Amino acid sequence: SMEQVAMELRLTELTRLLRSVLDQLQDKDPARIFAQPVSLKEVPDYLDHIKHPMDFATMRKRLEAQGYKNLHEFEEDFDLIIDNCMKYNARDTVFYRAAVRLRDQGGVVLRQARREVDSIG
Repeated sequence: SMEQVAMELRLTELTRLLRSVLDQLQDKDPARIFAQPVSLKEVPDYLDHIKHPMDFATMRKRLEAQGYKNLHEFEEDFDLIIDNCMKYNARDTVFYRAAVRLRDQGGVVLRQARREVDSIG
């Protein structure tokens, strides 16, 4: 059907839009603190503290697998990155502060992304 292709044209172009967005958010973490998942061999109790671990490499796999069916899904993952860190790592750590800054710098990007999603459809 021509109808299913048109939704596939739409998901494809979304994934292209979100690929730009992700690249912008990852530019706001120049330390690459949120680049890969938190190793379990290096932090063995981590999963006792955090229930849904999340990172930029993991969000990228799901993207190229056209796994994000809206911006809300995409936002929830990014917030986990931030929120899981700000639970695990205390106030006076480079890790905590790295998510606080990312969150603040990411909200500019994610504001204009919401306007492009709606406008384009």
